[PDB]
Amino acid sequence: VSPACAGRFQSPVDIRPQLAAFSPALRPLELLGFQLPPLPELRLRNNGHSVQLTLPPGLEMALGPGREYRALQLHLHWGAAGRPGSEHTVEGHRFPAEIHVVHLSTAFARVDEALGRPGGLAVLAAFLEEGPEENSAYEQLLSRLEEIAEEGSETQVPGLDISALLPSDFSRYFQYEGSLTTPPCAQGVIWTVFQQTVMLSAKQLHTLSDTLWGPGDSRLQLNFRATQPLNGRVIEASFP
Amino acid sequence: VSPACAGRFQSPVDIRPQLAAFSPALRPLELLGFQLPPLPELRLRNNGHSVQLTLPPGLEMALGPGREYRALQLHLHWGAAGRPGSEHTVEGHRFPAEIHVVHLSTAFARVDEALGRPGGLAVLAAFLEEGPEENSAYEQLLSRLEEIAEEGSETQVPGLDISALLPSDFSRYFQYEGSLTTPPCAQGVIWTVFQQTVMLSAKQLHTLSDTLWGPGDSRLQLNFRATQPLNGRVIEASFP
Ligand SMILES: COC(=O)c1ccc(SCCc2ccccc2)c(S(N)(=O)=O)c1
Ligand SMILES: COC(=O)c1ccc(SCCc2ccccc2)c(S(N)(=O)=O)c1
Ligand SMILES: [Zn+2]
Ligand SMILES: [Zn+2]
Repeated sequence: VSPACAGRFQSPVDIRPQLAAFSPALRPLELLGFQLPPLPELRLRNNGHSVQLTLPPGLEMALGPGREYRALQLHLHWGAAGRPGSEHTVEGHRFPAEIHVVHLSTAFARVDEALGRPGGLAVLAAFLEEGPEENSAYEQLLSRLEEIAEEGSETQVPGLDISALLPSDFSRYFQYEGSLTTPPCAQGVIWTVFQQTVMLSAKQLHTLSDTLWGPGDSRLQLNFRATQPLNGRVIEASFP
Repeated sequence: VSPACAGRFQSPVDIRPQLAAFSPALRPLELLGFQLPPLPELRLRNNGHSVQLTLPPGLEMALGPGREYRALQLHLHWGAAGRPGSEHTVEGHRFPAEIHVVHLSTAFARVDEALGRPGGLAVLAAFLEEGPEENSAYEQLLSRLEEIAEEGSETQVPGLDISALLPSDFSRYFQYEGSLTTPPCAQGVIWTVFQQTVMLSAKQLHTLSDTLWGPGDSRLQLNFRATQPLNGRVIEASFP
């Protein structure tokens, strides 16, 4: 029963853009090394809570000058047939799905030293919505979900352009301080939520929500935490 | 002799208010437990680089919701007769002196763990200027310098209200991330520089700069580092 999961400053949150603070010090995010060669392959796992892709060393992310991170992994949150499952909401709207790319501050060698430390971990988050076309970067992961239908299963996938899983607009985002959304829910996590969304086909969103199985003989669906109150935190925005 | 002194994100810096970014998310500083009783006494020490007062446990400081610190020590930077010695400057203007109250994040149990980690240490900085009245708060410290004029000397002083050494409006400050201004010049220090100043008499300012002796047979004077480039860092302001 991680006591951190009862902290005052938890994630995810409902983003109310009218209450967000415009902060012009929030510059465009910068990503280096995200365009991977096909080999070595990466490991894609059904962990019973999400599908998680382990990322290789060398993916560097900066929130700004002096604010440097390395990417660890990415995973997804999703709903069910006719039910949205983003973690974050905007003005109470929940989107079909959400991607999280979790990073470690370059000041720490291990996750366990960064847990609960200010700015020790940073998450990049983007909503997934339905578009008309099959998203080619997503297809490389989604086309392998059948291989990992079973809880605790994994498979290897070719490296891909990891930045193609995210929006092209890196300028416009909300940022706030919060927590991991799974035990141990440690605080001090810098959350960056893109304004622009990513487009998947209806078929892709259905593959995501209908393929994977979780604890027991239950479908892995609706794997989002309820929104947590801001409790006086102010969400910042990189635009007015 | 410490290559970190040549890092990219060093302190101090020149503040250019018109180029600061206003972020309404920067709330008034909260400083609790700073009104110390006369007992126990505190160590005041000439360390040959500054005069330093050791602070007891219980001085709690927050830069924002869930971003808490405990004060460790305070020290000063000053010039010489008719020469200002602040560390920060404002549009190129050097103030007569500067006070620094150094704090440790509650997320770290030791200073050595915090050095080089983002937001591990936070310093509150205020400019000291010349005014016509004698300053009662500062007198408690200045009146005791004669006793510690020898490099390496120390004395015990009565408890004092540390918060009385600071400016009037805790809602009005600049903020950026930089470094210690002495070796090891570690990065990831959050600097908060009050917009308003504190006034000492000309006599008090003279007492500060003229009583203490440093390494060799030289005066302890002009104990400030040269200003360092922002290198892309944007200074934030808590007010438009
Ligand atoms: C239902 O969602 C998940 O399965 C999930 C898994 C991991 C993580 S991050 C953990 C980083 C970590 C922590 C401890 C040890 C080693 C790695 C998150 S999140 N949304 O970013 O908080 C969700
Ligand atoms: C010439 O100036 C100084 O004497 C001076 C001394 C200490 C400090 S902070 C040290 C924090 C610390 C470091 C290591 C171990 C334990 C405490 C600073 S400053 N201006 O805050 O960078 C100036
Ligand atoms: Zn997540
Ligand atoms: Zn100092």
